Amino acid sequence: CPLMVKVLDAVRGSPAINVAGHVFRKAADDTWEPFASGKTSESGELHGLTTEEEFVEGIYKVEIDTKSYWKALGISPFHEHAEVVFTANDSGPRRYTIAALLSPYSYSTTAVVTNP
Amino acid sequence: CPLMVKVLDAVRGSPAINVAGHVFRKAADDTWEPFASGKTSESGELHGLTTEEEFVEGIYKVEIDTKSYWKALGISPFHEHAEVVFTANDPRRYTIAALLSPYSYSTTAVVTN
Amino acid sequence: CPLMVKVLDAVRGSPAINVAGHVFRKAADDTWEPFASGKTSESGELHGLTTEEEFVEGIYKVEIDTKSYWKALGISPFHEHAEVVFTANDSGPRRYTIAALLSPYSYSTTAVVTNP
Amino acid sequence: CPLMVKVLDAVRGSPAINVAGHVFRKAADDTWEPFASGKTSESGELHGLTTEEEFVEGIYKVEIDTKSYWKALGISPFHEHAEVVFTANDPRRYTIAALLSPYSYSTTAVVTN
Ligand SMILES: [Mg+2]
Ligand SMILES: [Mg+2]
Ligand SMILES: [Mg+2]
Ligand SMILES: [Mg+2]
Repeated sequence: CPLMVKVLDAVRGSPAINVAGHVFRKAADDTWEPFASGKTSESGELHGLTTEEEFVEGIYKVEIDTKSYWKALGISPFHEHAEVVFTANDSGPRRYTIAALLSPYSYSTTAVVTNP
Repeated sequence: CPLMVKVLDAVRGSPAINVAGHVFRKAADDTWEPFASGKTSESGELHGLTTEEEFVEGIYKVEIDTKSYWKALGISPFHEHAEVVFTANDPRRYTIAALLSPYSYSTTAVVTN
Repeated sequence: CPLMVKVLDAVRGSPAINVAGHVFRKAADDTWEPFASGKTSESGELHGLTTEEEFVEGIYKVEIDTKSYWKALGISPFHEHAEVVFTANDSGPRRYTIAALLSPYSYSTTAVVTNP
Repeated sequence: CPLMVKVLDAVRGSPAINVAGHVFRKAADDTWEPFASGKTSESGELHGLTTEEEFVEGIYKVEIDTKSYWKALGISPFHEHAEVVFTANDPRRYTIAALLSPYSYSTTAVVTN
């Protein structure tokens, strides 16, 4: 799949399981249209969000519901979510892994971009 | 000022200077209304964004224009921007720190009294 | 394998390929004894460093030669290396993934620890 | 002072207070010789570690006792400590920033003139 999301929990040293992720694509009228969504697996991965044919050029937003994740663990975190906004496939189709590392008051996000 | 932003450059090991940051407050219709903005200083800071009286409880978004920063340095970046969305909750000072790399960023909140 | 190392390059958005990694284990006389070493693959992973039987309890150090990595890319980085020091298998055998995210003047390291 | 250390806590969103930090300088026989140490302040900083005259070129190691910090908070940590090893190279001020989580840490150098 050309778009995968991987989420890790920096407090427990584990995948972040059952984290909701929502993908949006910017429309011609500048609004965020829903594109795909899912939940992280026991491996912290969100697989199968899209296909090569559907994942056209565009500006995409991945919104990870980190607040609900921490709250279910008893923690009141700082952020409402972690959101990653990027232009995709501008120079041809690529494969994107969005990795997020979560702490209650901090997160990091990194992209690994590869050419199929 | 109850809200400060500090931006660092992980490639050059320096403050990220002249980066635009925009602050928005969520409105009743769930749209983002402009609240404050500025350009980071020589020390990578956005100062004077708001006041105690203005910075009431609510959901705020800080957008840092990282793409224009990397484009100025001649380095191809991944993100359009770095976004930090949080609820302000009543004394608390909020420092939003952002550490920038072309294909990665981290953001941390230091909330003090 | 109970000990894997994964290294990512935050400048290029890619695995960090051909990075040397050296593992040491603290000896009874408090010195760092060599334990294993290797180089990251095209996937940025260092596989096969040890075995379940050999990876006993102890204090381990993973030293990743980040300086040579950046230098070969034309960059003079801040750090001599990234080194991760931890107690392993204190409550029974575990599987450890040491992930490192590299920038010229910054690195992050995270451990994902799982129970087989 | 040409060398400052700042430590932040990513779980509580605060400076990491009362964290011990030790600075070592590599000796000719490749051993680590103690150079300076302290405990972080209320603001998470180690100040006054060295002077311009003392802080000559060489390889330095900063060891932050993160394990004792997390143990004080009652949180099981992964690392024995956070270690930052670097060559000081001739005006430059070095700020070593460390962002701590129980199973993760990041360190960044801000080098300014
Ligand atoms: Mg085109
Ligand atoms: Mg209230
Ligand atoms: Mg025992
Ligand atoms: Mg010289």
